[PDB]
Amino acid sequence: DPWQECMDYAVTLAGQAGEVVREALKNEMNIMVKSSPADLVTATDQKVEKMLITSIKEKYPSHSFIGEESVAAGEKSILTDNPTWIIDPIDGTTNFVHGFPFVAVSIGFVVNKKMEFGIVYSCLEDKMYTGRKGKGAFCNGQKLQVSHQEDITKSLLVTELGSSRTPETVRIILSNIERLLCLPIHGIRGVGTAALNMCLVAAGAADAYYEMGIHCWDVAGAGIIVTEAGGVLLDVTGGPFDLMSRRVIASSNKTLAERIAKEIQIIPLQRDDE
Amino acid sequence: DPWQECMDYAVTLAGQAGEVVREALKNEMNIMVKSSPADLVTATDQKVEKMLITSIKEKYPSHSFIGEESVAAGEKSILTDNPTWIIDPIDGTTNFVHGFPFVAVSIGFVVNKKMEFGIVYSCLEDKMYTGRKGKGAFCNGQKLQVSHQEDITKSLLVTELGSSRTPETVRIILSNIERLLCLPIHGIRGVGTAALNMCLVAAGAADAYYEMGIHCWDVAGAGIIVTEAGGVLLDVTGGPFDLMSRRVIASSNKTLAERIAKEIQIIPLQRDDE
Ligand SMILES: [Mg+2]
Ligand SMILES: [Mg+2]
Ligand SMILES: [Mg+2]
Ligand SMILES: [Mg+2]
Ligand SMILES: [Mg+2]
Ligand SMILES: [Mg+2]
Repeated sequence: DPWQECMDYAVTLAGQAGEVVREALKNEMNIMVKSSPADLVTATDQKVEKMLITSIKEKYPSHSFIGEESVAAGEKSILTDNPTWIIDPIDGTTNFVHGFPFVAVSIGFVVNKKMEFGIVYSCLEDKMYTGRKGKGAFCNGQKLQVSHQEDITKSLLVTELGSSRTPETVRIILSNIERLLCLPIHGIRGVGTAALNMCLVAAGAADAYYEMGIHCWDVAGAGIIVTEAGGVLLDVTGGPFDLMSRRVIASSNKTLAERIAKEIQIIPLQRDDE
Repeated sequence: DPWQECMDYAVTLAGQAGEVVREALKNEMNIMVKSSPADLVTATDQKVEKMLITSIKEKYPSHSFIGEESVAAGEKSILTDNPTWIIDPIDGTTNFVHGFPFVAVSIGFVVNKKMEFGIVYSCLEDKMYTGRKGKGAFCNGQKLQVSHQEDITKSLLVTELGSSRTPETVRIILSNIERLLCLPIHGIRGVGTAALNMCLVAAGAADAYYEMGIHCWDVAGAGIIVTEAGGVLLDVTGGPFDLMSRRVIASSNKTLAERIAKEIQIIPLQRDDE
């Protein structure tokens, strides 16, 4: 089972990356700015990504890579049918900078443009989330299952305010939150990382997650965990989920997903493939 | 040391209450609503409260009690100088109903209308947060310390959307978030409970917490944990913290607290002592 060997190797690697992250948390940081004042990167993000990609590439030199900080350093963000590793070295950089205890290493493996396996390591909780097509979803060995609430007025939803600080954009995000909150729903949550918000849905701790402004690396590892736990992915348009589209609804079921799509106003964004 | 004997006993009872909450997560729930369609209560909330008060009262029958569900049943919430136990049997009922893993038992002990000790047990995490005036703040025996960021534009703030579903109320809460978000700040977080949001600030995982709409039982146990970890409490008016006012800023430092107070709009609220 070649993909299982890939996965086993990558789980070990994610563990090693999380040790690096924990040690760095206790040292002084170099906090740099990317696309907005709220879009942060540290030297640890960059170091961990280099560690991960150079290791995996050395072992699997014919595979392809899409990494967040690699793309920031000029690599192209193209998804082909070739086995592709989609890496977020630190999902929740802002959390890392503050010691907010939801910081993930995320690794997605994609073949024929379909998610095959995903690894999301919650570094500060020591929780290893895994999933693989046809194999189940787990947290530290415990099988994961989504909840089953088809009534949005009894749902607990998850989302984030995003790194944008452009007033028009922030206004639509908050207007989407206002619309949903007043349907009414039970509440909105978030822990400040897309991967771990999705893992909370996978585990049955909330009913659905949505966000616009994410990238393929934020969601590729957690997407298969959600679906192997029994959930569904959709685009915010109602159509099929598209990994390169910057948009996601990750839901325990289709009824909830389709309803959320109906209430959300779409923001404009640069696709990861343009 | 009389109050230490009170505290040691109450930590044992908090542990017992947390085991009751964890066993209830398993079984069917009776979900009732209180002050709004999103203000939930279960039989477990009511059970735990009665367990706590009957037990503490037998040991300390001259002391006073203020409990969330007792007040909901018609009891008064009068704070006198008499040693007073202020109890939130389950802080985060919505989280409890959904399995969102931040659910707390909160006990505050107040003497001469001053916080003396506080106990906040994170049930699903097995994290016992404690604090006593002149003794320090701890999580499972490890001393807590707030972080030190005096620049709000580099801050991570914590808050919640509230249980109100009244449009005019939700509009101000979201406007306050918009104002803060665009200062700009690094982000807003929350885990869906006042007491655990405050314990995250105590532990240095976020820079400050604010909310309007809370009650004395939401904050009495965590308040002393925040101040013994080196933080400060303030009213949103900039004045001293008032436990019965339905308003709180719990901050690592005074500079951030005062800036938050300057930026947000107050919502009118029925006091706990009116
Ligand atoms: Mg980033
Ligand atoms: Mg990242
Ligand atoms: Mg990310
Ligand atoms: Mg309540
Ligand atoms: Mg409560
Ligand atoms: Mg409460």
